[PDB]
Amino acid sequence: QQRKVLTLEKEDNQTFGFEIQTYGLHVEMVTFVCRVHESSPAQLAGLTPGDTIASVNGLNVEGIRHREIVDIIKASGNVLRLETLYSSTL
Ligand SMILES: [Cl-]
Repeated sequence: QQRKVLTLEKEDNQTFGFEIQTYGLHVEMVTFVCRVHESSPAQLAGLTPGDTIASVNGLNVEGIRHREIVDIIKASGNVLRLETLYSSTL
């Protein structure tokens, strides 16, 4: 497991440019990044597909349901701080 805190920043008329899904693991909800659009605020901050989002602005989002994490991120405005968890095979 690697861990990295990212800070994403966008303009008002603009999305962060990533998508998430929430998996009910065996139930512990884990939310991870399923897509990141190229050259988006997300990409530039270092966000990568497969990253688990463990925290949003120091809120532990592990165990949180999908709708709440979406609302949390949307409530964050234009600055978003994500603790990511990831690893690579190679
Ligand atoms: Cl949405």
